[PDB]
Amino acid sequence: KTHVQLSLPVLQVRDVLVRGFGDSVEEVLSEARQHLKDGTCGLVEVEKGVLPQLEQPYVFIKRSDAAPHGHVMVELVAELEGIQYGRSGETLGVLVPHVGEIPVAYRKVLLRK
Repeated sequence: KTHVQLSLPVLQVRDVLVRGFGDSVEEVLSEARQHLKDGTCGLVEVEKGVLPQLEQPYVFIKRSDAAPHGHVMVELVAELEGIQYGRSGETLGVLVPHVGEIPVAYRKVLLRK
């Protein structure tokens, strides 16, 4: 399927144990996609002071369209030293590995895979 319905656990930035997916744009996009498939991916909502507490390169989920079955259609865009790899809509949050942190909420997304 070109799209997959996922429910992403929303984590508080201070709870996150593994603060990124790796060391290159290509690795973080690769790892983010694997974790999204394996149900081991969390979402951090971006506000003032969040991104400096996480590790670059960043992986964002961004709105790709204006929402089947409650699921917002999203795609992945990476960022490293202020350059983004991908073009998409508004940021829903930054992806991180999920290793058992308790979420505050769930974000229903339809991921372009």
